Amino acid sequence: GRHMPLNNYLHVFYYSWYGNPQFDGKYIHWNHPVLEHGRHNPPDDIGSSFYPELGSYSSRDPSVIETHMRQMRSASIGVLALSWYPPDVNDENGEPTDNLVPTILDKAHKYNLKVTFHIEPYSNRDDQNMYKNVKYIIDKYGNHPAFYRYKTKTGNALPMFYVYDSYITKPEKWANLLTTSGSRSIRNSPYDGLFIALLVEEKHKYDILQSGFDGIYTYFATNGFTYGSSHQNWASLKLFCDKYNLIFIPSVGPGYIDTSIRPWNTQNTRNRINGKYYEIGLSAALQTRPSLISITSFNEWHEGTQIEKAVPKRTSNTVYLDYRPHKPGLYLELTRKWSEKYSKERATYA
Ligand code: NI
Repeated sequence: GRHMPLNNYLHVFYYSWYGNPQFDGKYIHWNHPVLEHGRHNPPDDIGSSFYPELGSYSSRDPSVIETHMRQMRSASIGVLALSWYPPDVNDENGEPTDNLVPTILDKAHKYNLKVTFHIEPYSNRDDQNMYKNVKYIIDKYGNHPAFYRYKTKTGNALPMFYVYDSYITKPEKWANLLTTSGSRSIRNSPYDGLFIALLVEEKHKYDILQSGFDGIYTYFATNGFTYGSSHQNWASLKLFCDKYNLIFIPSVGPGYIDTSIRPWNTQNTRNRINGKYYEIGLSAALQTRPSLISITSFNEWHEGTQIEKAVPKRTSNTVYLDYRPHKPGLYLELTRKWSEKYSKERATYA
């Protein structure tokens, strides 16, 4: 772009699992029926610490999706990594979110954005059904003009898959799918792609290599929650990734708070302090000179990691956190500033 340049190397983690009565005949993923002790239910008493400018919205409302794409466009975010479960599983307490992918791709395309996939730890996820599911994703969505591909050092452009909780499956199983020799190898097929493992522990570095993964990411917004999410380890991981031609993708967040659904977890709470926590993380990511940067999150409201517009709100039961004294778009604007800084700086790397 020009006065709105889209950073194609900036990815944001995006969730399509919210529902309300209007569009889904019910409230879905806005509170948690884990607190009977209800007079604590939407649209007023959502479980999230912050309150969305769009209300207790529906991910399938196309005006919502539009708005989301406008907001991501204003942050200069080129790519959303969409949370994905397969359409053939038990997991989702609702209608399968794979149903929305085609709309999300269309709306994404209006605004010149791209969609990549963030594969959730669905039930019995293993190498075998991952093969089926990777095929499904590429067959169904791979030719859509908004489908994301990343250009390798070669020039060869590939689909990307962030695999959340990748450590759950053993390296010998990953290797069946992700090494050339593997019995179910996607290598050199039209199903090939760049698979990015979620690194939690230092130990995982070596497992990840062994497995045949093409990159690593860190996910968690709380600096210090894991070895991977701790900024002080990022230089070291970057070094390791460069040594072995892995794509290092640090994940930066604006803060963290989930005490609504986990009252005991105040240790992992990180106050936003008017954007400074965000800027500290962004800064530490840029310092590694990374090939990509990921943002946790566009709209993970339950973990309090969202950059999506939030508004002040008080009810009889709840006073929500908010972005005062700044505007609901504070994090979109901070993201734009740091995106531009990242475009400029990246153009100078090897
Ligand atoms: Ni313009």
